[PDB]
Amino acid sequence: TEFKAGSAKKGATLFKTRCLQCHTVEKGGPHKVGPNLHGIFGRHSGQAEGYSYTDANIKKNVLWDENNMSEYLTNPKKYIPGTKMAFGGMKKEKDRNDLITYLKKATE
Ligand code: HEC
Repeated sequence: TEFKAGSAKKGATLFKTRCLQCHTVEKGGPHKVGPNLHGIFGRHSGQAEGYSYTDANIKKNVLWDENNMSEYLTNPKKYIPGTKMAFGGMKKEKDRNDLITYLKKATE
């Protein structure tokens, strides 16, 4: 309801510049500092196997959807206190609409 589709292309580049240092999105891509994100939409938090999540992420048990994700990306630490995801956040909803739009396509 509060997530509007943006530019997948724009979102692709946001990812490269803000998420690529610690994550992969491809099916068969490895975990790095952060878990590979393929198929994240529809799954709950802390369920990628072979990855050592914090107690926080796990217990938060977030069901990932375009909407939740938006709030998460605004300020991960405020959303999941104790998370070791060291990203400050994405304040512009347009920047977030663009990235989730990319994510929504590339992690499927
Ligand atoms: C390293 C400096 C990171 C950057 C940059 C980004 N993320 Fe990340 N993320 C990182 C870690 C170590 C973890 C695991 C957290 C824990 O507490 O165990 C995460 C987690 C996520 C999640 C949750 C995944 C789950 O399976 O529940 C998501 C949805 C996620 N990361 C997405 C993501 C995006 C889109 C980013 C770019 C804007 C990004 N993160 C940055 C480490 C790092």
